[PDB]
Amino acid sequence: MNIFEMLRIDEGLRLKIYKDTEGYYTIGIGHLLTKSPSLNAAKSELDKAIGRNCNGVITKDEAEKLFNQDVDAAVRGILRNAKLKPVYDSLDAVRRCALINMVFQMGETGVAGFTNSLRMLQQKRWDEAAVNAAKSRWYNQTPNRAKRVITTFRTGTWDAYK
Ligand SMILES: [Cl-]
Ligand SMILES: [Cl-]
Repeated sequence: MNIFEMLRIDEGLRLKIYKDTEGYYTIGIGHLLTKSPSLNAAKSELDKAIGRNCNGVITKDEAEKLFNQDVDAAVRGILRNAKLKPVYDSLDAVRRCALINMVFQMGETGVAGFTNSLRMLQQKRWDEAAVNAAKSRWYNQTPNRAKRVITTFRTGTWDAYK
């Protein structure tokens, strides 16, 4: 298991524009296109992302390209954020993947708001971190996914994805 496979499991793969859990236009492997309720807008942003007139549909290849860009961007975002970096560098490989997942889902800012859990993770207080993180809108809104990521932080293993 790696970051790609993990996110591919949590986000799925859809070749046509669809709405995510929050109702936002998305495509591919969890690639948010726009928060706007306008489908046209979504179509616009998609073409601009791909570089061609897609008419709301892309190929697998194209979905994977977006995914590579998105993961790269997520990691780079972590390293550039003064609140996230230290945490990330303190972790082992597996747990780092859990942190990337959260950032991919919620954005850096969103993750950066988990102050207390981040501190706990930095202190390697696994269980405490797991219980604090569950007290969130994130956990209540997408609990199965959140449970998988939380378990990952908790154990440092991929058991939740097997
Ligand atoms: Cl809560
Ligand atoms: Cl979920």
